[PDB]
Amino acid sequence: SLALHKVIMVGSGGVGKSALTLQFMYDEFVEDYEPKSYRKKVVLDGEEVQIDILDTAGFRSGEGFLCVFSITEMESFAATADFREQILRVKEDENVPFLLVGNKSDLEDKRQVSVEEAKNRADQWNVNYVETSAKTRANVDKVFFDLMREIRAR
Ligand SMILES: Nc1nc2c(ncn2[C@@H]2O[C@H](COP(=O)(O)OP(=O)(O)NP(=O)(O)O)[C@@H](O)[C@H]2O)c(=O)[nH]1
Ligand SMILES: [Mg+2]
Ligand SMILES: [Mg+2]
Repeated sequence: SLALHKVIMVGSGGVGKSALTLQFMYDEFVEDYEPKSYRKKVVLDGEEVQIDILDTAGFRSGEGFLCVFSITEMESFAATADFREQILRVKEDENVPFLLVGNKSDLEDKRQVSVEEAKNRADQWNVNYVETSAKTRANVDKVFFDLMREIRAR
């Protein structure tokens, strides 16, 4: 019986929740692909564990949350506040494993949310901010592993 870390993908429509999930799961990225709980056995810091990712459309059983927004849409960034508030209430826990993810970092020329703005919010919530790209793979494994580490340590 291996540890099972339950991760939940949250965020506005189109931010890349599915793309991130599929890149992490199968190392595949197909632009314009609109997809089905995904499971995968991985080694976290020397320990084989199982990660379970719930990729919902833009929640109580979840142990950790990846709060995703697109750096190219400030609207999706603004929306993270509601998602944040909703998670804490439903989960009743204020220190729930949470990570703010700014996806689509490869679309820098279309950025609407600066790194400093996102970081400010992350610091305000006492969580980390990581920018990812399902397309270039940049930091995708990092956000899932980092979140599992959060879950691992309560
Ligand atoms: N260039 C680029 N495109 C991305 C990235 N992540 C996702 N996309 C693209 O953005 C679009 C929406 O991604 P998708 O994963 O479907 O978003 P979602 O958050 O899962 N949408 P929904 O909430 O409706 O389920 C797709 O055409 C996808 O290829 C990224 O990092 N870079
Ligand atoms: Mg999706
Ligand atoms: Mg960059």
